[PDB]
Amino acid sequence: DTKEQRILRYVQQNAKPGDPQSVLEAIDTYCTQKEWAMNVGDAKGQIMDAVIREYSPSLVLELGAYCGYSAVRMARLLQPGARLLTMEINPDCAAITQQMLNFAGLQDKVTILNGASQDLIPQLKKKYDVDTLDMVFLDHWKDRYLPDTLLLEKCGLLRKGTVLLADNVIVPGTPDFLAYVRGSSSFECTHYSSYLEYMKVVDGLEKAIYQGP
Ligand SMILES: Cc1nc(COc2cccc(Cl)c2)sc1-c1ccn[nH]1
Repeated sequence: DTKEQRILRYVQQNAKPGDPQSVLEAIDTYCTQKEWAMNVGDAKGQIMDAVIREYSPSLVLELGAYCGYSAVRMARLLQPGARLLTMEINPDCAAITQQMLNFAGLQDKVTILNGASQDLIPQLKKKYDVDTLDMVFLDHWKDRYLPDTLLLEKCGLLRKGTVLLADNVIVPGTPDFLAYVRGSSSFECTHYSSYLEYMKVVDGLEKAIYQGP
């Protein structure tokens, strides 16, 4: 069985149905006590939460779902009528994430898209009825942060004010991405330091607000 299936069983056995907070605490507990996961963090969590609250986005795109932790985290803070589109390359993780969202009661706010970001991004306008995105959360393969940012721009999916939030930009690391957004007059960047408790290393997230062409 997969790590994601194990985390879901722990959630089903320990968390309270329909309670996103309880689902997040269960996942935090499992990952701290039993099996580490890169996408889970409570302190990376507070940073994500603060950004969602500040910008109250109506349409969020997430790259990388995994067990669905970050989808639960964001979707619980979205307003009635707001939508999260989350893209996941692995069909098993896509299935776990749907089950996690159903358990949390957040199914009505989230659409899971199965496939690779570079295949799905150019389809968002025609197939999924997107005009522009209010926010994008980058948490997929690190080597794809920069090409996918350039693709989102090129496909006309970013508007002036669209918030990009990129996780793990220090470890594993994303130096081409950071150089591009911090150097470009098309972006306004803020860095958020984030400690990785298990490995005992400083990481971070980058917030990059698109300014238009
Ligand atoms: C949503 C997504 N798109 C990705 C990039 O897709 C591909 C697929 C084949 C080759 C290349 Cl370079 C890229 S990785 C990925 C991901 C990570 C974890 N969950 N989801």
